[PDB]
Amino acid sequence: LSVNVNRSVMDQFYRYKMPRLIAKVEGKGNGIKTVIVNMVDVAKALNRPPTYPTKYFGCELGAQTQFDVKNDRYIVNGSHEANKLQDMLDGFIKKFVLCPECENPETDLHVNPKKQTIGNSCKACGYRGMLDTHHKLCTFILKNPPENSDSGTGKK
Repeated sequence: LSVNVNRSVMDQFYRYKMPRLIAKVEGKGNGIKTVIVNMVDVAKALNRPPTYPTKYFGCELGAQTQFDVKNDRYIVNGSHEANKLQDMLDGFIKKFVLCPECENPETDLHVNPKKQTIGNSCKACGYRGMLDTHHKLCTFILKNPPENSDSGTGKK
């Protein structure tokens, strides 16, 4: 490796982007807190800031959260690396992705606004059924009902 770090840049930047989660460790709070400077950028670029669900994640690291309004910077007690945040958040998705029939092949999930429920289909055995199992991340996502009708296939 005889070039620049390119840690903050490297993609060709032409049309496709990948908002990865970046975590930074600081020496403040009880002696070590995690500060996410990309949580608002990634959340704002795809939706709102997960300041509400920030408490659940803190419960896992034994730490809670911290918010700055005059600063717009939010920190979570405890120091963790970006790769670590994916492991815990990944366990949440594991609750439904690993279905008792398609816990391997990539499956899709379709939520119907008429029945107010999430469907789950796997392209490996036809599974295609319901997505929920129990009070799990399925409800958080179910809060975003899609939009469809009886005709007009095409618009995105």
